[PDB]
Amino acid sequence: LQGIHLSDLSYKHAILKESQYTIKRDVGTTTAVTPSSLQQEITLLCGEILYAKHADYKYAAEIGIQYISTALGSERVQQILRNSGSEVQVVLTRTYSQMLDIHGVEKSWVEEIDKEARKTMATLLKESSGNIPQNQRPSAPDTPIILLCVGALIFTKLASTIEVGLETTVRRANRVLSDALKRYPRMDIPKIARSFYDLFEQKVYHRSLFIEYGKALGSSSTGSKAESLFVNIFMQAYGAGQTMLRWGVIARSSNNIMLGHVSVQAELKQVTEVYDLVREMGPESGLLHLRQSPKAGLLSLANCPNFASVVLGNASGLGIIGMYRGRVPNTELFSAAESYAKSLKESNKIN
Amino acid sequence: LQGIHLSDLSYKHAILKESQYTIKRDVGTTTAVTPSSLQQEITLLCGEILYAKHADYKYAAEIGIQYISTALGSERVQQILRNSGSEVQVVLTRTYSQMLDIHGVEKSWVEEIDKEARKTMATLLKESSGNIPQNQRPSAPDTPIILLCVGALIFTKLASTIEVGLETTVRRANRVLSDALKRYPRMDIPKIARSFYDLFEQKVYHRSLFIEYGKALGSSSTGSKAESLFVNIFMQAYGAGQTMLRWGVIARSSNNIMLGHVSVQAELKQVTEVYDLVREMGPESGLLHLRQSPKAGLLSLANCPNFASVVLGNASGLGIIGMYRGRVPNTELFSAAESYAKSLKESNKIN
RNA sequence: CCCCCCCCCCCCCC
Repeated sequence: LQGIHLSDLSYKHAILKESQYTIKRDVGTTTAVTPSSLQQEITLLCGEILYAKHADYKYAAEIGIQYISTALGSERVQQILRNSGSEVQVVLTRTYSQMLDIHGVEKSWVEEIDKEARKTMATLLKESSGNIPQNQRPSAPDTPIILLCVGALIFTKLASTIEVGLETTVRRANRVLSDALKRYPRMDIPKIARSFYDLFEQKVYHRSLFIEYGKALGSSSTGSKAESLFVNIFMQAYGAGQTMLRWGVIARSSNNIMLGHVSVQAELKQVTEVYDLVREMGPESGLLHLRQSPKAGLLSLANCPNFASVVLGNASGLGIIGMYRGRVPNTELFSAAESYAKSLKESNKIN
Repeated sequence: LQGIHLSDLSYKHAILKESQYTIKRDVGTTTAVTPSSLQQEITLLCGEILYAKHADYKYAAEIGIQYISTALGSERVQQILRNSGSEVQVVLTRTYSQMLDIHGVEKSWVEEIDKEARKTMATLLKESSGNIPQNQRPSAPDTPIILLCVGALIFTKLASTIEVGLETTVRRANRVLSDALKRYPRMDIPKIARSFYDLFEQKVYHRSLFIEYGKALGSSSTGSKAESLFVNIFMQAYGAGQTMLRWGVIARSSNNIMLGHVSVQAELKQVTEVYDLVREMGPESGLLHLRQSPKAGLLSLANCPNFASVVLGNASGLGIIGMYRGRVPNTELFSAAESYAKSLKESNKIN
């Protein structure tokens, strides 16, 4: 009885982490970066996307990534993409005639977005009294962070479906980015958000670049109010892909009686093993599903189904479940759990 | 159920703190400093803003920051700007025929301020009996500190709004700065406070410079009453942007019964996690919102709606809430906590 | 196989 122990999940994690062989992916592909000396240039484009109405927003995500490249530096971004498991060579961007030339992003798109911005600015200046503030202009230094805030909104909804991600991005951007939607009325959150989702699907090393930018920005001593907003949304993205662990600790806090069930008590050992694996991985365990790290799925609580049923029932009783489409394996446990959770929530008690 | 534990907030701070990459911003920008060799000159300017009635008070904040630069030194100020995450290139200050040519400050403005002060001095010397005391003249050595005191008053309200900040600055400066107002009858605290708010919003690295001056002044072995007043106000700004944590420890000190409610006791774990993160950051945690450090927002108690509602209710019962504009998520807890806090306040019990 | 919900922050007085 005492000596019959397995510790399967610790062995699996040790098997995965202890490889001395590294696999090279994206071996023949080249991405684009913009050197920090061109920050002031890419601050213009990142704004000329916002304050005008464009037919196409296809490469707006790449433009935000170019701003991230300028913020970190071309050499540091190359190192970030090389330490991210991708053998992607990096191409520098060139200013020509001034305008920008970015690898991959066609120059027709750049010249079109610039021309639309110029025409809109002329229309808004001629018909007005020549009075446009500093924060209503594409030159403003917080426009790239506004684009990256749309990107960070779509970043949180990366473990979800594209349609759900776009819906949530639009809803949360009409609130979070209310000031920007006052200063730049013509910015199209659906299309910019869909561009960011497309980028984060096609280029997975750019998830790592985005995460490094979030780290660097949060480590900064000072920042504008847009950078603080970006960091807040980025931290809202932290636990993405592992809401079941969060609702499990929530079920423990709620003291759900059906956690004492026979099946839940039978599965608590493997549950604690999953949580111990989370602790053993450490601070990077939250970014596993964001990075699309193959090591994720070691943190799934799927093989313990009755604990998951009880946890989803507790969440439903608390009303927290929302529209979470996760499967409920056993329905009886789920129903009893939500009954008790609602009964506890309704009653007001003092300890 | 002992192992069902996550510790998300510590992991988020670990990610933000453990960054191997440094951000780069304001790359192509420059700012002005004034060497200590010009302090005796900048003092004059910093006082010629105070005893005359000027049409434009646009750059008074820049003149206060110039005096700070004279105090710390040009090289130390450049280092301070560099370690604040901003790659602003310091531009030195020169003299011309003497007056100052400060970078980014129009010479027309400096000439206007000097001429207005000279005309006012001539008018108050010709009509009056010619008994101007040593403290009433512009070349007084505490005038730069008197201007920086208005700056420090508006500094304590950088987390608040502009209108609240200006109203509070004027209200508090009629009493905090009564002696300076007597010495300089015509000093416009509203316009100078507006100038300082504009500087703090536009140039965020000057928040770091202003904090470094506060530290270099508080660490001094001796000081005048003006510098002691400035340090008093600067320390009154310490917990800016985090009044919810202060009110939470107030509620715990008040032994509010609704802290023992079921939901409050449910959220107390992560509340204590936030306080542990506060202790982990240490002395510089208070200056996070003043600096607009993007790392601020890890200290938010918005993810504990019931604890926040109880804290706000306790504050409202004790009369501390004043006119606080935060949200009360759970109104029943807020009202119950307010009732208990009023009941405890009314009763006078001595042990 | 796995994932799937919601959610910027701040705001008083001295």
